[PDB]
Amino acid sequence: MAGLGNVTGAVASGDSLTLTLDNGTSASDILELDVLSEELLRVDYRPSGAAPSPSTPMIDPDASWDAVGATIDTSGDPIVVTTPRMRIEIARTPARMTIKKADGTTLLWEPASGGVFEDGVRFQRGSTDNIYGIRSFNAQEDVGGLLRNSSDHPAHAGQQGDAGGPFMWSTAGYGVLVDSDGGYPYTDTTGKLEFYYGGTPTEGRRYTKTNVEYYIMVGEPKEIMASYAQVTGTAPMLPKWSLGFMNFEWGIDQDELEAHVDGYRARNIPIDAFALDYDWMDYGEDNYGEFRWNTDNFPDAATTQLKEDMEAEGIRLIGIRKPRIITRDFANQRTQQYYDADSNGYFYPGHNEYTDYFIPVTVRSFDPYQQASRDWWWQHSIDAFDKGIVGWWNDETDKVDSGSAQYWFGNFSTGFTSQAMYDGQRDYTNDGVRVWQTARSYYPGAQRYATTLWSGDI
Amino acid sequence: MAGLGNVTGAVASGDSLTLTLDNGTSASDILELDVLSEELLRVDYRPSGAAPSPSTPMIDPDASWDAVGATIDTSGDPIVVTTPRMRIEIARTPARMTIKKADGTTLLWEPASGGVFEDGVRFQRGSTDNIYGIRSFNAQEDVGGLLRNSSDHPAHAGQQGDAGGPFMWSTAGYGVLVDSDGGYPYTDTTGKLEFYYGGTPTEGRRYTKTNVEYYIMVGEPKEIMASYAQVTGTAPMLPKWSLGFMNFEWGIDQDELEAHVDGYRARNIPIDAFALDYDWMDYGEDNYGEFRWNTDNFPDAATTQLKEDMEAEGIRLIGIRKPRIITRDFANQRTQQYYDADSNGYFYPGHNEYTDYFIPVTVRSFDPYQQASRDWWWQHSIDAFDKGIVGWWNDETDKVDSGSAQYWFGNFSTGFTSQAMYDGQRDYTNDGVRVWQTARSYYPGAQRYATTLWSGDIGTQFYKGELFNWAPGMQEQPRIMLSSANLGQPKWGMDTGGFNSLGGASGPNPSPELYTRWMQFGAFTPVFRVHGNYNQQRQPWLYGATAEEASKAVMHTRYSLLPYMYAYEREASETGLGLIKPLLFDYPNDPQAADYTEAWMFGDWLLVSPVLGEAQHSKQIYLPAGTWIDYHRGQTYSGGQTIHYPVNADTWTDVPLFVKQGAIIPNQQVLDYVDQQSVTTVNVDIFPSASETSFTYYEDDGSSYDYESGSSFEQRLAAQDLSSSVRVEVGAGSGSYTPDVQHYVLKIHGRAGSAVTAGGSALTGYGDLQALQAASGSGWASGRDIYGDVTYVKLPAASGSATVVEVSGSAPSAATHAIYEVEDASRSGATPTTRAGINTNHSGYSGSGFVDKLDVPGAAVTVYANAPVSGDYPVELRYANGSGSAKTLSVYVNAARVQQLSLADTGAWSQWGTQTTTLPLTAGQNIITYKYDSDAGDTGGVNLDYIRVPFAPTQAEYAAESAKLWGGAGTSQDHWFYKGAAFVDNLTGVGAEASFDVYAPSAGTYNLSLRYANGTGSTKTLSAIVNGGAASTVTLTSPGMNWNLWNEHTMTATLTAGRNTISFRRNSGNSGNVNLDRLAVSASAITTLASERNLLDNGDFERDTTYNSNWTQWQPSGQPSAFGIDSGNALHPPEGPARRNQRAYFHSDNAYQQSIHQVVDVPVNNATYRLEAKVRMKNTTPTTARAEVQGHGGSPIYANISNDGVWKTIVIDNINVTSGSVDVGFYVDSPGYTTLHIDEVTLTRAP
Ligand SMILES: [Ca+2]
Ligand SMILES: [Ca+2]
Ligand SMILES: [Ca+2]
Ligand SMILES: [Mg+2]
Ligand SMILES: [Mg+2]
Ligand SMILES: [Mg+2]
Ligand SMILES: [Mg+2]
Ligand SMILES: [Mg+2]
Ligand SMILES: [Mg+2]
Ligand SMILES: [Mg+2]
Ligand SMILES: [Mg+2]
Ligand SMILES: [Mg+2]
Ligand SMILES: [Mg+2]
Ligand SMILES: [Mg+2]
Ligand SMILES: [Mg+2]
Ligand SMILES: [Mg+2]
Ligand code: NI
Ligand code: NI
Repeated sequence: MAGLGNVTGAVASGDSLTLTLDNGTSASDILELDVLSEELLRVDYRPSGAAPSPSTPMIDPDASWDAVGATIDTSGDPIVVTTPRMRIEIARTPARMTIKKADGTTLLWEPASGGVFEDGVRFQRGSTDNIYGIRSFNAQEDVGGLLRNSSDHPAHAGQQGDAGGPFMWSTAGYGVLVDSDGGYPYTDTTGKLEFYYGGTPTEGRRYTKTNVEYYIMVGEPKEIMASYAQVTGTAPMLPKWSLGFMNFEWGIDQDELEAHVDGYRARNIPIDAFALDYDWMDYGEDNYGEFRWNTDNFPDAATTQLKEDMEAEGIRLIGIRKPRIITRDFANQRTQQYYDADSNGYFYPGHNEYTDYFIPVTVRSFDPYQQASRDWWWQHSIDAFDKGIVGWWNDETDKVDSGSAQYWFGNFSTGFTSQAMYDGQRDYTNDGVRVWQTARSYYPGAQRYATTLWSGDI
Repeated sequence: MAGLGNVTGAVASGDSLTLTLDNGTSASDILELDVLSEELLRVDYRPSGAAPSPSTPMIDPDASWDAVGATIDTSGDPIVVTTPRMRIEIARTPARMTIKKADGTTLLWEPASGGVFEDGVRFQRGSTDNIYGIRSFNAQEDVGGLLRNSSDHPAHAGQQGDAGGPFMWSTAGYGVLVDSDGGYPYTDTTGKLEFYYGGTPTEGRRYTKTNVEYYIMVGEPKEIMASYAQVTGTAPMLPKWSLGFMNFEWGIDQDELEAHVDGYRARNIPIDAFALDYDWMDYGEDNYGEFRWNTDNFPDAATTQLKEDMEAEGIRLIGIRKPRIITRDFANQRTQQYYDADSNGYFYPGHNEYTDYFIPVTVRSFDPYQQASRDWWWQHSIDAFDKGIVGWWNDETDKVDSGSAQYWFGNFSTGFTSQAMYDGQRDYTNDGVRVWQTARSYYPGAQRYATTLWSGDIGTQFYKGELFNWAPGMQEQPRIMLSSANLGQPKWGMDTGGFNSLGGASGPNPSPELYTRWMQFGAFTPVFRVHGNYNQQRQPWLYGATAEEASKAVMHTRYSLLPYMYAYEREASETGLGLIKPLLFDYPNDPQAADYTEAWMFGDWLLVSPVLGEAQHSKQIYLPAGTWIDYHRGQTYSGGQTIHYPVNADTWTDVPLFVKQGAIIPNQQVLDYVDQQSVTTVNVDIFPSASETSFTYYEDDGSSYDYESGSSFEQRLAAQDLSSSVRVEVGAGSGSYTPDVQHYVLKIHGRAGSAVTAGGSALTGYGDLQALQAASGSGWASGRDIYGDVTYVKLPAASGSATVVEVSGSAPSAATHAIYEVEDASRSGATPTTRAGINTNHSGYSGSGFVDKLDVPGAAVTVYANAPVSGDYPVELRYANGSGSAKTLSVYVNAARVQQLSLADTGAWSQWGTQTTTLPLTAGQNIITYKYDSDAGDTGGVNLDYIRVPFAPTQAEYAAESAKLWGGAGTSQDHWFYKGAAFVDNLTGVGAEASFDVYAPSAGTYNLSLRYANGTGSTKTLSAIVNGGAASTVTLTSPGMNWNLWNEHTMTATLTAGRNTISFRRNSGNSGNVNLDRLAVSASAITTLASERNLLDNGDFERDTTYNSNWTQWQPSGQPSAFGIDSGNALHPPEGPARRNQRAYFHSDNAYQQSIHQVVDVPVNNATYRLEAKVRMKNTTPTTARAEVQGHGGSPIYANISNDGVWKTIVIDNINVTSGSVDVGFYVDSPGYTTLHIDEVTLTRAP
């Protein structure tokens, strides 16, 4: 894609420079440069001078900087912007930016083939520079290093511990940050440093930008990171207790919590917090159960008592939250939280309701191949039979499929499961009550034990 | 591949033909043909005439046929078998069968290239014949047709509605059925009709067949199907009601069932049955709930009433069954059905426990992007916040993964979810309560709303692929952390211990080793947390005493650093930079920092490199430019190099941690939690460099956003090492918050001054740190610590003006011991109110007090004491005992019970005595605990004032396995009687070497003793090279052909002050081929080390169980062994070892006898020995359970093991050996379900 055309106008004003570029039409492109600090430049490319789109939530909406008093020299070619820490040259014909340290060392530049354009930014830099940022690695991926010297991974929040963003920087002394909702950073060892908006990414895109808003940082890594935090925001201070040890736990009630806290305190093992999983809340219930303390697990959470007794033992409580609501309770009724969310439009766009599980049970497959096993299986079924179960719906005699658990039953499993009930029932009733069963697999011989076949979860 | 050979014999008999086939050998192949009916032939091929295997359950075991009266003509070629319906021809040379209709029409034949063979059957037939059978289609598959003319799908039962089998037939008039457990039918349109047993199928194979049994059917489709049913069985008649309509239903109770039936009957819509899903049974409950009627859903199923009433309405009931049992009740206890199934072996082979769910819920994602939605979300959160949820664990803000639901949240979802709680909480509390949150993704901007990042559902393993490949482990985590820091999110944490295992939540916890190393690592990361899977536990005491004590120790280090760490929390609010950073932040131009992740910076002044390797004996640590000081061991290293760093794999006590030149490190007394009390003295450890460095100390309320409007306190601390002095500036206080800190105690390392000034005034000098601390007003003192010379300076904090302190001169301390006042140490006990205490109510004590309340079982005090090298340290304990008689306490070092101390009466509670005991300390931090261990026979009941630890050992030790190995030398556990965690072997090629880093207090001649094995039967040699000097020959005799014998080679060496290298190497003239274990070093004659008293091999069961030991075992003939060795981490909750990683166990579900024994020759005969062990026993009380000592010259000695469920120490003292040997052992006689654990077994010379 083509780079910018020639500079037809250059208006300096304080720490800002507004360039007008020829595109062959009556609506010229505008490139706005703003020197935010001595080592931070904001660039805004507006194709055909259109008004800029709103910035994404990457940008700190309250950000402000002191005046810099940069020198802007439009008198010749290139146009030159200077601070005590950096020198920016914009060549006039065509418009191309070169970023230098104040001492003249070239850091990065827009190549003759083209730099900024309507879908992103394109720089060239030293081919041996070490690049960082862009992406991290999630809990389901191969885990690489810190270097990003040959990267085409997209910029995204990701999942399962991942982190990412349109932020690419170098120990060679520069950083680039593009305001964007996802997109496609690209680097290679010929020295390319690029970023493309591209098509709608996997995660979706809810903030579209017609303009291209980006930031160039100059300095050592700590200076680059500080400038990043100026643009996107610093972190508020967390409570001091959050520097302590925390025990997160799923499967826990008030008595167990109290015993855990006593175990730590008795041993003089420091600890400041417990985090509670589903256990803390009435997840699955009506009337905002997923926001409400579970007083079956935590009786003293009926009032402020649990909070205060734990605080008196130096323990703060953290609770798990899921960004979703229960739309049908355990009794299959629509919930109050559903009606409120649906009438106000509070559901995530494109996300429909779905069935999910949350209460685990631990199980293990039995072996119907053994006569003794079959005898035991029948013997424990007699009471249910006497009280009305006269047909045996034998489900899942074929294959387990649960997370990492992917166990096959052997070819005679249906026949033998069927045999357990057939032999047992015939013995028990003295051949007086016909056997009926169904299974969802068949292998030759299984028919001897009075079983039908059904076609599974169609 | 080859077919049958020539017929050499044919024996007709009724409807049976038996053919003998040439195969070149004396054991000829046999082919039996049996005419079962006029249109059904059985063929049994038996390679080499071996007996046939049992038929699979395919075949009807009771099948019977009437006599056929077939004509079998063996007089010619081919041999001919005929019935009215078929004609079977077998050609003689080679044996090939052709099947024809009686009228002569050819149906199928075995081709020349081969028919039947050892692994299946191969036929040829008309290429245009239509083939059927073999397979059907499941509910997850593309659904084809009926034709099987080009089929290579296996024969299997399959899943989800599939059907299949080794049955292939044609409408051209024939069928083939093979008896087989799975297999591979093959057809193609050249006319092939084949079946191969093949390798083990996906579904397994439990019936293996050496013979090939198959059936040939002739006729129209209905005759073929009838013949199939003769062989495999007909179907019994189902109840007539089963021809009716049936309503299956999930989500149903008795009232709803009755309504359904009424609905059908009112409308005259016929129906015969209802089938009930989970609803009918107590699935999930103990006592066979999955076989029991659920009387909450179906009250009238308490009796036969429901059955009878439904029968009266014409309804039969069907119930869902799953071929599995619930192994855990809803209180996480084992179920009765589990015990019955486990003890009888009723589980499916290869199927382990797993996680199921059966109660679904319906959910839908919320949109945090809308202001009104966020307002709503917060409003409904207020009540939980008021009742104690003060931190928000915002899970799954990234992606949904549930069945057909695979939805993504957008990049700003974590930021917006966080904003909801942040804006809401700040508004509701009027900026009065700081927000804390965590999420498992990050995108730029999210940090504005007060959220950390955690690394998701990581694996419980050392690294990706150690145990499983689908999640990373511990070693990957530093790369994730530092990648997050590179994106501007330094507030990062992980699930220390791991979340995921093979088998889900029922899968194993971390091993004690993994848990310990992970805790050490996590303590030097920003957000320090443990987090297991459902119903898993991550409390440190569950992983054994090493994990408990090592975890506790590092946690104390972290909490001591609260004032250091908290300044980085503030720094993140001004620049975004946080508590950790990769080395490349400080060293942007160093190529060796560019991708470095095995170490990182913790604040500005500490470089940490946790031990992350399993069984790791040493580390290669890159130190970048500067001068670095070992935080725990005290030595200095110049920067710009990779150092070899020895670690003690036996203790797990090392966390490699290095102080950066210029460090200024505020620290404080250890609290149980951050605001437990006001801290009025802050220590500031200063390691001055030639250039000025500084650290701005910071306090605020810890709690509100008042800091944003100036309500905080700071003071800039700065230091510089000058030509002949050190200068420290404590700047004027700044800000409006009144801090708790009243005094700083500056600990200025590297100089013990003769004068300390401030503002034209020399400060008052005091005798020691204790006297300085007790003084009000300013002062100084000097001393020695692990780093060397130190000057202490006590000054007021929060003055309105700057103080400049100058330390000049050099007057080093003559102190020989570090003193640890136990009232400043860690006090513990069995419960929060039975911990050891502090008191001042008897006179004569040192420091501010002494420790009392060591008189309830389990009360203890623990001192963390640094040593520069491993070795023997005589440690002095000051105590008072006014009880009137001797009292006992256990002394533990690095979680091992070293001795029971007998502390004599001192005359009164205000009169003090000392007891000195030689302790085996390891280089770096040591955990020294004095404890009332009632379970080891201690009495307790003394008061303790302090301990004194010498700066230098009486003699030092260096492990060979932790030395720098080169040229092929490696570590090993494959011989017996080594010391520590391993030994060094493979000193085989020229250049092979072990190089030790040995420290000396002064230049001079030292004694060395090298422990080595030489089982070659002749003398061998190495060279010794001291500080790169001239090689000297080390001549190493052999005691014989036994690599389980170790000897000492004694020698001397000239050493310089500080670090020396001593290498043992095969130079070209040397023979090599010895094993090295340990180098001992002393200025005096070397005696037995305190770490090497144990005479048993693998007494702690710590050896990798791949390798054997001097332990033997016994059980009764015919009984399976009840004995094993493992970590106890597979259990929920874990039942760990007494120390380190492993413990022996005896266990069986059924009645059993079991013993283990070890025999050792003692070094000194006609002398007294002592056996000690840790034992824990639970569940069923056994008839007998005891330790045994025998073969020593006297009659057997027994010590019984009680059934208490807790670790106890068993002791057999006064073993008077006159045989030269002792046999030590453990024996159990149980009726079933006695579980005994055994650990830490020692046999030692008794004083
Ligand atoms: Ca004391
Ligand atoms: Ca060793
Ligand atoms: Ca052990
Ligand atoms: Mg400005
Ligand atoms: Mg566009
Ligand atoms: Mg729990
Ligand atoms: Mg309590
Ligand atoms: Mg409730
Ligand atoms: Mg017959
Ligand atoms: Mg055809
Ligand atoms: Mg075979
Ligand atoms: Mg229903
Ligand atoms: Mg009725
Ligand atoms: Mg019940
Ligand atoms: Mg008392
Ligand atoms: Mg030991
Ligand atoms: Ni990613
Ligand atoms: Ni199939």
